[PDB]
Amino acid sequence: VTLCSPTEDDWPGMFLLAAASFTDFIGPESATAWRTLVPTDGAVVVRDGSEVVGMALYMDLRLTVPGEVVLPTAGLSFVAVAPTHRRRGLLRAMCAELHRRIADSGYPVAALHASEGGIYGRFGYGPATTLHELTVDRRFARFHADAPGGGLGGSSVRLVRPTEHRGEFEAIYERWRQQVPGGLLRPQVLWDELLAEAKAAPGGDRESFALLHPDGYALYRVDRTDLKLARVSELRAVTADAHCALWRALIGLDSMERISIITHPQDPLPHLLTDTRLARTTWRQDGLWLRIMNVPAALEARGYAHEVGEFSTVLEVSDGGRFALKIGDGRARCTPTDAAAEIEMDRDVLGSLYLGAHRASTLAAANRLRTKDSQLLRRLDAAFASDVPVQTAFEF
Amino acid sequence: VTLCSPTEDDWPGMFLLAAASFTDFIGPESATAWRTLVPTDGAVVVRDGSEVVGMALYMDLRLTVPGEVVLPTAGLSFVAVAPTHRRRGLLRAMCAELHRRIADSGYPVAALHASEGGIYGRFGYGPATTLHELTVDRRFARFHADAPGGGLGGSSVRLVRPTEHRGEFEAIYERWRQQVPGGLLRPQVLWDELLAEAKAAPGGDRESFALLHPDGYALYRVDRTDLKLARVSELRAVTADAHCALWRALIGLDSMERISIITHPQDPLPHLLTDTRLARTTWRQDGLWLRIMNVPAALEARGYAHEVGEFSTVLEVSDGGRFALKIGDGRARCTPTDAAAEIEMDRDVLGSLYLGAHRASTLAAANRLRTKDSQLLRRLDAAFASDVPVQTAFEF
Amino acid sequence: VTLCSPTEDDWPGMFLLAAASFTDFIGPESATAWRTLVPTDGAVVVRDGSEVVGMALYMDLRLTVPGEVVLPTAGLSFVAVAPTHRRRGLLRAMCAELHRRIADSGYPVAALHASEGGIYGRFGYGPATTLHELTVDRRFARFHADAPGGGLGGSSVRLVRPTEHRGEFEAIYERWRQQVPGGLLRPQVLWDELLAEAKAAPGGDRESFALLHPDGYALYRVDRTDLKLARVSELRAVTADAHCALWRALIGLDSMERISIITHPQDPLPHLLTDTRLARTTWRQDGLWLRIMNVPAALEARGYAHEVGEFSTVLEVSDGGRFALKIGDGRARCTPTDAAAEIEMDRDVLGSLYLGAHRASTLAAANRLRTKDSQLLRRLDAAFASDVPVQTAFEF
Amino acid sequence: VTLCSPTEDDWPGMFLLAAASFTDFIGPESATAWRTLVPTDGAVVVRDGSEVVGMALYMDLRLTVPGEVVLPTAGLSFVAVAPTHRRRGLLRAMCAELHRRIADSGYPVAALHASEGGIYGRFGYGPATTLHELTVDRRFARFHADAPGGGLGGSSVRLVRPTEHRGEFEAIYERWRQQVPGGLLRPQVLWDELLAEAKAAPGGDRESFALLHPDGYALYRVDRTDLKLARVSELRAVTADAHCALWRALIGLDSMERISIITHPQDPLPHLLTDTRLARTTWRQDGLWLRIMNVPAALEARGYAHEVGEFSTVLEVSDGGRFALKIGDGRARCTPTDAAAEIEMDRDVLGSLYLGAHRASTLAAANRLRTKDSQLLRRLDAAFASDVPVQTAFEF
Ligand SMILES: NCc1cccc(OCc2ccc(Cl)cc2)c1
Ligand SMILES: NCc1cccc(OCc2ccc(Cl)cc2)c1
Ligand SMILES: NCc1cccc(OCc2ccc(Cl)cc2)c1
Ligand SMILES: NCc1cccc(OCc2ccc(Cl)cc2)c1
Repeated sequence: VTLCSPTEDDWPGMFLLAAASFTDFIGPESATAWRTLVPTDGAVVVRDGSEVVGMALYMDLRLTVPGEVVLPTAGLSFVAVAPTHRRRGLLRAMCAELHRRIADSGYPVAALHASEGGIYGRFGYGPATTLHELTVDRRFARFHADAPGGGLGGSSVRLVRPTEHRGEFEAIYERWRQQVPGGLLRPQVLWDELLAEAKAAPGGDRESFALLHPDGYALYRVDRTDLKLARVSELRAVTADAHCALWRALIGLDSMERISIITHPQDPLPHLLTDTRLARTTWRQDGLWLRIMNVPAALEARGYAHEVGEFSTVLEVSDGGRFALKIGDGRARCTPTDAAAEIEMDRDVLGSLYLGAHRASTLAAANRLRTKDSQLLRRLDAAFASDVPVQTAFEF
Repeated sequence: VTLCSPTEDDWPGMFLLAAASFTDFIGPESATAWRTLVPTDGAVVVRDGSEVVGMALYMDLRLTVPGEVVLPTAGLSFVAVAPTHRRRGLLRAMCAELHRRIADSGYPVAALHASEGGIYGRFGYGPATTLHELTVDRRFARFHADAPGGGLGGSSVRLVRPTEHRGEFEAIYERWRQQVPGGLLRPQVLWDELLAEAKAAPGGDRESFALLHPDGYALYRVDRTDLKLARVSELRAVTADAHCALWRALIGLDSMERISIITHPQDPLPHLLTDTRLARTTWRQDGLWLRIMNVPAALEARGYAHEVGEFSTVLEVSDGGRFALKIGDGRARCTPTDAAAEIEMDRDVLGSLYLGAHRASTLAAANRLRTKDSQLLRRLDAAFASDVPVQTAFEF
Repeated sequence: VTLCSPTEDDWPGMFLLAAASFTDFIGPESATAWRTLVPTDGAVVVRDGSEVVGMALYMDLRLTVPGEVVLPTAGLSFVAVAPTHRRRGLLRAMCAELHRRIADSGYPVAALHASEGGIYGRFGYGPATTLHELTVDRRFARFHADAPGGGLGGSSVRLVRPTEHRGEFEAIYERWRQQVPGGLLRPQVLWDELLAEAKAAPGGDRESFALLHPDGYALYRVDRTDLKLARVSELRAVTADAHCALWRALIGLDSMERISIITHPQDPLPHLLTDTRLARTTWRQDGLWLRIMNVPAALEARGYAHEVGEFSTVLEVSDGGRFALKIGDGRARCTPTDAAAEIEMDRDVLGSLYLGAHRASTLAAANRLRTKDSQLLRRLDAAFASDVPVQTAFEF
Repeated sequence: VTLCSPTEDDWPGMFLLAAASFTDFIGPESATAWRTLVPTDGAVVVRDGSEVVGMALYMDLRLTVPGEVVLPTAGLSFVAVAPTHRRRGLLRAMCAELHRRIADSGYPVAALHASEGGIYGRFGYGPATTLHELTVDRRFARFHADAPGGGLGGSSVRLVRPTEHRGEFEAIYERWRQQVPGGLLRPQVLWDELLAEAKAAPGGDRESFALLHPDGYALYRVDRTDLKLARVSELRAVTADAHCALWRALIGLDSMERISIITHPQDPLPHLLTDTRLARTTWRQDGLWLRIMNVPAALEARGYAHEVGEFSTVLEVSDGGRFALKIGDGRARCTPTDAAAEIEMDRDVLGSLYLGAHRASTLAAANRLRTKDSQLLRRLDAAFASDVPVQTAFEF
């Protein structure tokens, strides 16, 4: 078993392992498009001699963190071990090599979407966003008197064919991803892929439509088997008015019984209706996972809540060093120290705090975060909270 | 149709309307026990002449709010309109009369559990706690290395018959309800009712067992139809160690496939496992609803986050007056003013903010809360947040 | 943690652990009746000091093995570890103590029914009978021209109330259990229990009826929820005519769509119909598990197939000694030797061969049985086969 | 209604009846390939005058029987009566004509797969193999310490694309079918068909993969609707090591919850796991059906168990003659006699005994086999048993 960067000849073998590992495998054509996001030396393979029994790679991404700061992010993807080669340490070896290359290349953070919840914790990835599925029984849904855009006169929303308004979707998404923690820059090849998936497939997905507002869009399709369910694949709204206008249009889909969307826990939709309970939480899961590669670069890069006064502490990450951490006026300074630790946690836990999806108090109650000072806990909770709620951009 | 306080002769008629209105109707014997919590003049009935076509009442409760402050609370319950008398304004008339008596009696807050999500908003009740069902597939569940009580030697938890340890359950619950926002004082008659429901019923619920720790208990029973599901009716833990010790015992129920509990969104259970995803969110609903009866008494009574600096604003409640609100050092002063409003909201919205379950920012994005100052929003969010996560005590 | 024989005072604590461990817990009254089958020193408990955190016991049973030989059998039952005390070696300690007492008392075999398939292998128990559920869609079922009892004139079968023909059921079962491998002697207290379970229970099982023939009976009841399914709890037939006559009567239950029974893989029922496929296998599971306590006493006690010629080999049981085994004229002699082993297997594997339910060839193909001689395999398969197919008597 | 051999002009009409009769109809292209296995005069049609209202044919196959003996076998297939022409005796007439041609041509046995269990018994076909579906919950599956290939170092199994290793699959299958009773020689055109079905179909089956060992292969695909189920279409292992190595690889499919396979009752898979119960029997059905065309040629052709001593009897087949049958040293002689019958049975029953899937004792208990001598029964059971368990090759 030898771990080396993959040659051009290995890609057919890598595509075979992919096809056998990923039931949602996007196909060799789509794989070749995402692969334009993989840098030179961004991929490893394990060869049994000979054939590919293991692979892993990272893509060059840009991730928005609290304070509207954009970090270079290594997005791990296409991770597979052959069913013939389990329990041989191949995933551990591939992750150690990519982490070395990611850290040497200067990335402050790595990120992934997890096939299972029990694998990536031990390599330092913490779940950092929360997927929340809402299903609305739109036959009962009535908008609250307070909800925006209840006035008479033309709708600001249009029903359109996605492929004919690419420019407008691109510009609205660019504005969205720069203002929301969890936002990811979407390159042209991923717009090519998204618009190609919006066509109907024989014996597959039905056609996608769009609802378009100057400051937001929704892409939706009727479910392939449940013909009374519309699934919203993506709703991106830059203003509260755009969000409300798009939901009025979706609740106007009078053919449907139910509208479902994978959104975030702080989605205001329920509060737009006279019955908040009509927006039912039907599913909840970890979304994006983060590994903080450089503790001080990551902690100094993001913005913090202005509402907490200046404080200083000492944070130890279990294998990531010990730092004097001073947070004031929305900014952190994070410098080496050998002074006694006031807070300890594993690296994964810092990833789970980093975008504001998990409270320090909640992690402390599980003993994943350790301090003897409950005032310091309250200050950490307040400082790491995100003013703009964390959202999940798109899977990779 | 006449609305009057019910006489002794009306209770059989009220029990008939109850039996026909509530499929979960607790029965005349249990009804007579809860009724010891109803004060003189705490009940109204509507008579068609003659017979009972409408009823409503409140109980004298004690509700813990952020800062460990206990408020006298009017708990509305036993609310029913006859199926013969819909759309005649009976619920509106009964709620106006009880609200008048509740306000004249000096209660700062009223509370209820809602049969439907669309009814109580218009009478000024806002959903103020969130029920979160977690289902654990305990066959995969392994505790994280960091989780407390992983050491060898005797368990601190005992499997017991609930009826033989009443005193210990009472003392642990009393400690729990005083330290948690949403806590309700549980009177002796409700302990009599709880321990009576823990016996098996022929063709009904199976026997309840308890897991007992010095600082917490869990009551559980096997589901009547799904024999591989244990339902935890109630887990009350005063320390993180008690919470972890009780979950180790519940995951030791090797006969079961699944353990379910109705808990709160900040339950640390997921963080205790190596796979956070095993603790699946299977259901989410409003729990306790609050109506703020006296805005200034309620706002001054609760404690606020110490992490936000002193600030002053003007809050208008749509039919509840306008107040100069100054929040500093964890305390509010809330005094009459005719100065221009900086924040407006309906009374229900204030109930939804009051225990920290809903962010002002989330309600503002739905236009349920209106201000032109985004800094004031951030300050309100931070100040109304609860250090101790809001929990739901018991339905009424 | 101390392991000791249980005192009279411990039984309430043992009944509490039982109630919490066994959803099918038969209740304190029934427990007290089965307990008349437990000998002095047949039970162990583990006390945390104080309270019962572990228990296990054996009953005195009589088990029929091939050749119509009846062995004294220790039937393990009522085995439970408290959910508070998992992963502390309590089951291993309780099984070692009972096995010591069972071996010192002179039992050649122990037996149990397994709550799960992965626990008892490591203590030397092998699955030794196979439960096979057949479901017949009786609306299509027609008897083959060859099937016995197709003649005109009175039926030999009567529909009766079980409690009014106890004597006849007892005598037919006594004849059945002595002629079938897997048969268990059923004592009077277990007839008291069986006839008590045949009454309807409010919100529970419906009434049981019997079909009675001079040489067989069936006990059946309509399923509590599926009102078109009759479940046969027990069919005991001493002759092929009794078996066919009883199935003609069961297929005469014209109210039902389906008849189900838990039987054995060699049940001739399918061959009685013109469409063998109507007798559908809906479920298959291990039934009785055996631990051979004394290899030579067990191997010499049972009869062997007369169709295989005399042969000699050397059998090693992994921690059970090495024996010269000579099988001829349906009889084995099994004597100590230090000569080289020709066959090796763990003790559990010998239990799985002992009643003829599993072929040596099948176990050899899994490498659970090891020999270099394929002729010896064929001879072992032929010699351990049972002329009378193995059946499962009743759970304990 | 006239029964005649079909002309070239009739095939479109035969393809129309096929399309309307067989929901699994393989299509005209595939039909044309299987048709290369039909001899001149191997097909009959019934014409209403005019159009095809009935058809039936046989293919030239080679069937392995106990003793590794290969018989020429007439494989009936493509049997259909028009829904317009039921209850007119068309199937009986078509089967009598083909049976005449099959017997005159010199075939000792005919075979088929039955659409229903109640049709072919009366034409002399007995079910002769048993399909057994095992479903493994691979998330719990752990291999027993005794299981082969538990050592460290390279796997002997490779994940491959089926179409790129045709030669290796062909050679492994050829070795398998010659050593296993029920094996069928697979001609080149059926390899062309098998490899064509391994490609993904739009709105149809997903892509098939292979696991390849020097001495075995498995072909599997993810189920089209249940994305956590892998279905093994075919596993052919010549050694126990190949069988164990392939199952280790299949249980390494970490994306799946369940692996299912249609195998035989003696599959050793359950015995490879620490929990035998994880390999659940989810379905059981007759597989291949046999009609013995020439009793003496069939009885003398197959090998018998060497473990039973020489014996002689007289067997009468109900319309198939009476024979002196002498079985000794694994060989039978079967000669005409008018001596009194000691064993009687219909022709279908002999087909059910012929490959060892059904015991004579089991058929005797249903009175499908009649003798007054229970010693002769035991000898027949032992002699007709197959050392190598009967498997089902492929449907036709
Ligand atoms: N989990 C489905 C999903 C969704 C989107 C992208 C995706 O693969 C990304 C990817 C594929 C191939 C390569 Cl070379 C690099 C990256 C998978
Ligand atoms: N929703 C079920 C439920 C649960 C607990 C109490 C309950 O009724 C409370 C109550 C009943 C009767 C009276 Cl006079 C006063 C109060 C209903
Ligand atoms: N698994 C259900 C079942 C069925 C029959 C008997 C049974 O317990 C047997 C038993 C119970 C109590 C005692 Cl002291 C001794 C033996 C359990
Ligand atoms: N039952 C499905 C199935 C599976 C495989 C073959 C098959 O038809 C075989 C066949 C088809 C056409 C002809 Cl001319 C001859 C033979 C049917």
